[PDB]
Amino acid sequence: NFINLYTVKNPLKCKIVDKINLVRPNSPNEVYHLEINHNGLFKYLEGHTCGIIPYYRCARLYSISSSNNMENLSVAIKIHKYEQTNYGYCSGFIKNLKINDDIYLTGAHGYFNLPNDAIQKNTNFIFIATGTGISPYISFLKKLFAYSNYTGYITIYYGVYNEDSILYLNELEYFQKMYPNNINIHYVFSYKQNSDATSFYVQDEIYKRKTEFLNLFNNYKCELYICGLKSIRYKVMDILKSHDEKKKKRVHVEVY
Amino acid sequence: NFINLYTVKNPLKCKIVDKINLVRPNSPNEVYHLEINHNGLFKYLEGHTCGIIPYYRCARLYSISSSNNMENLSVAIKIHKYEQTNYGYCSGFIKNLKINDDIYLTGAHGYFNLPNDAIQKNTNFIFIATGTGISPYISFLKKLFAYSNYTGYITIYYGVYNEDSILYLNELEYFQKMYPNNINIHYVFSYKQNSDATSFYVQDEIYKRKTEFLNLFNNYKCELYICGLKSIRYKVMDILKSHDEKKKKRVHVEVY
Ligand SMILES: Cc1cc2nc3c(=O)[nH]c(=O)nc-3n(C[C@H](O)[C@H](O)[C@H](O)COP(=O)(O)OP(=O)(O)OC[C@H]3O[C@@H](n4cnc5c(N)ncnc54)[C@H](O)[C@@H]3O)c2cc1C
Ligand SMILES: Cc1cc2nc3c(=O)[nH]c(=O)nc-3n(C[C@H](O)[C@H](O)[C@H](O)COP(=O)(O)OP(=O)(O)OC[C@H]3O[C@@H](n4cnc5c(N)ncnc54)[C@H](O)[C@@H]3O)c2cc1C
Repeated sequence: NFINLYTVKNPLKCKIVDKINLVRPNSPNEVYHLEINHNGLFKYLEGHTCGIIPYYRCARLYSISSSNNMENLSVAIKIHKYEQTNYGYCSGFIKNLKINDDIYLTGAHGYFNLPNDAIQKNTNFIFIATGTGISPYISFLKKLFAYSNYTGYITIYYGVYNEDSILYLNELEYFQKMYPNNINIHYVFSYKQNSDATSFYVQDEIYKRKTEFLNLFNNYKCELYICGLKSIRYKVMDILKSHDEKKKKRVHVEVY
Repeated sequence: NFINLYTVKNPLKCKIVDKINLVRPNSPNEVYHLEINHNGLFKYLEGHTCGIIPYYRCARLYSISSSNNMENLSVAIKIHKYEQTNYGYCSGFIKNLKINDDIYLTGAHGYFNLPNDAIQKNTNFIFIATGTGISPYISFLKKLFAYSNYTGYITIYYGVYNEDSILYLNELEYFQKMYPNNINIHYVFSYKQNSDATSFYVQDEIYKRKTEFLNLFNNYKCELYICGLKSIRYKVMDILKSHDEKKKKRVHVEVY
């Protein structure tokens, strides 16, 4: 419906209003929050991605971390070094972007959305994420909490290098303090810059909490979301497989 | 030296002479060997990759599986489904390619090469690969064996879905039967289409053969190569880390 309204042949011209570092000084990562002005012209549901065309033409996708009723949209971008120091194609472009610079978007893209009944049915959720995979969850929280008549339970597993590497820490803390009876967040730190290692640490933590995890999934009929690390998918699916199924209708995946 | 002689602005126009399926019928993968005629104009060392521009403009890299003194060059391409059934960008283009069709190349790219002294010093090798990561090793074997005065020892660990998924099986069997005192090949089958799972099976096998593996690496001063799976790197490095170092000069990596 909003899908591929803007493409590489007709991209949506936008403006950068804000560019802020998302990590604290002890993080080895370099990550930027981008505040993008689209004049209310970019159309999306929470969970969608947008394509950025560097140097506007080969677009890269980024999960939108803002919600629908926010004027601007937002995005969280890790700076990739080094190209397989040196910079990745879109990373180098983002690195040198300044506020008020033009930026061209394609989209919306993807199907990593909430079920349409979410607020009415009070659906329960498990969100699993590593690194920038938190983005779509922040946008889910803003929508679900009407950021207020959603009374379901949400559990988040989030793996990162260390404390200072937690993206959107402010939003997460806000939501947990604000709705302590609806939100439980389990942080996992790896202290390994390698992503395959990080997904071991997250699998291990779900492992250690297998009892609550399976209680939530089987008994509370959770919708389970996995994002965005490639090496996180199988390792989590392996905990459900080795214990539990046509649903298999509540697993949602967006990895890269 | 041969690096980026051809780029996206000035690509090398070539012709497809052969396109053959590399896997046998019991393989779930779809993979094509491509025989490319470059009129001796494309310059490369063994271990290099070449960029293919689909629809000639966003290029993808493919390890060259032929050797220098072969008239044509060759490449092995897995068909990626489905885009994150549907097809990946370059995959769809390769899928519909016919013999004698024009194809445009950039390169050469990369640094996954043999040490220049290889044949003189009789350097020993460990090659680790999954799926299409065998490509550069096939080209190493052709060069090293002058495909004949190389008398070093080579050990290969190669993980794939099943027997019918072994790429370049003919070449591998040729080289092992031909030089039984120089080549040892350890096949690993996962029966899992997921790549993270496959890398577990390969780690497990190196595990089981830790004694020979570490004997070859430490005592025979092997040059160690890892290709090409992303999830294979850490898992193998973890076997060297947990047991052993400024060399750390013999580890070579090309993953994706
Ligand atoms: C659905 C989705 C959502 C995403 N959301 C986010 C997000 O919210 N935040 C975020 O930071 N990232 C996100 N990503 C990933 C994002 O697109 C990365 O920024 C991007 O993948 C890296 O692009 P780059 O230009 O920085 O690096 P690139 O230049 O693309 O290089 C990165 C890697 O791609 C491979 N590569 C490089 N060149 C080639 C080539 N020529 N051919 C084949 N392979 C090559 C190499 O492995 C290299 O290490 C998302 C990805 C997807 C699919
Ligand atoms: C050094 C090197 C050597 C390689 N050698 C080989 C080889 O010998 N044989 C071989 O088969 N492959 C090889 N590859 C990988 C090869 O480039 C793949 O064919 C390619 O990565 C997939 O391209 P595609 O167009 O088929 O799929 P794509 O359309 O690129 O999609 C593949 C994946 O990229 C991500 N993606 C898709 N769209 C976007 C987007 N807009 N933004 C960000 N991410 C996106 C998704 O995760 C998707 O699943 C090599 C890669 C490298 C880096």
